[PDB]
Amino acid sequence: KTAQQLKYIKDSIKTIPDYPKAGILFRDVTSLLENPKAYSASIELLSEHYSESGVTKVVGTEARGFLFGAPVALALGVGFVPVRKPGKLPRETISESYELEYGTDTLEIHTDSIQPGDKVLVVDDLLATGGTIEATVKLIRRLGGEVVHAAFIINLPELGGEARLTQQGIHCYSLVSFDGH
Amino acid sequence: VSASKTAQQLKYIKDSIKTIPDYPILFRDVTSLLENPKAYSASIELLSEHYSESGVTKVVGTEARGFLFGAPVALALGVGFVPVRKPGKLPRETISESYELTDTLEIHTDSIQPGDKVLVVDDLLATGGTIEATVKLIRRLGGEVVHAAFIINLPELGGEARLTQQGIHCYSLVSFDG
Ligand code: NA
Ligand code: NA
Repeated sequence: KTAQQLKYIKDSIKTIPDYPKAGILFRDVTSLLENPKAYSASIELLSEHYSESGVTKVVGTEARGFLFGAPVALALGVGFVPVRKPGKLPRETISESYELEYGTDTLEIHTDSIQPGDKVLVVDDLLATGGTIEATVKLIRRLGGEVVHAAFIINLPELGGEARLTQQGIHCYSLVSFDGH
Repeated sequence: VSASKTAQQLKYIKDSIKTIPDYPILFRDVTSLLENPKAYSASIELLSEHYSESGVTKVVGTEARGFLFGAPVALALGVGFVPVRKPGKLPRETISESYELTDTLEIHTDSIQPGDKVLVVDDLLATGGTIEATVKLIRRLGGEVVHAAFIINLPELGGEARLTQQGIHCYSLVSFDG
């Protein structure tokens, strides 16, 4: 059943060749979002895996992360805290930076939404280089949150996200894995 | 369901949404609802009970706060969730529509199909420009939308009337005065 749900999940994700630019494969989770079965099972499986873990908040990073972290928060019956692109959160924020191809950008979190003692699970769609999750984890930790787990629908191991998270004291968990080739 | 439990839940949902002066306008901040598990599950439970008889086959939410309410409702109804996004983020074939500030929204063309009864779900009806565009995207692909659903309605900004003279039933959990 679990093994079968995973294959059903993996086949609902479409692979787009030469996106964004040529010789690059893109895994489109939106084909999963429109398959009611695959989408519920993905949230069931992420929830169940963290039932025994004592999580008090889930953090998801804008925007595809919203689609997995928020339903996981709902299933665990805990609060959801969003990490956002700059200038969207209205209350007091802190900021972290992360690298893009051509520059740098920032993520923000509300300072009142995390505090000492919170046990935080990060949920996201995609572990690629891991730069956004690294920035997200530093946000959570600067506010005294404890983060040991990050959960992903898709893992791209050839980009070495996993070991970069391990270096930062995060154990990663993922549903499916895809090759870069 | 009891109409008086319902009224109690709606009040608790309204009391958990915080208010911010002169950001960005009176800013109504839905992030306080998001971090309150009881207010948040209750807002999803309410929206989705409202539409469980309606024969919905798809839920559409707009990036990014729309994702936070539209996807859980999709999940609660057992139907597909379809995101309407900012430019350049959707990977398959898209069509595009314009709304003012001006910018575009996009949706995958293979995700709406004629026959679809689509509920749009969003966090907040302000001026209603995103929703106008989102309905056009859907209608152009042969979907029926008659139904748009909101946590928060801000009528003084005029959203509700702008939706009417486009074909659309508005439903909001709560509203506030400007
Ligand atoms: Na804090
Ligand atoms: Na179509």
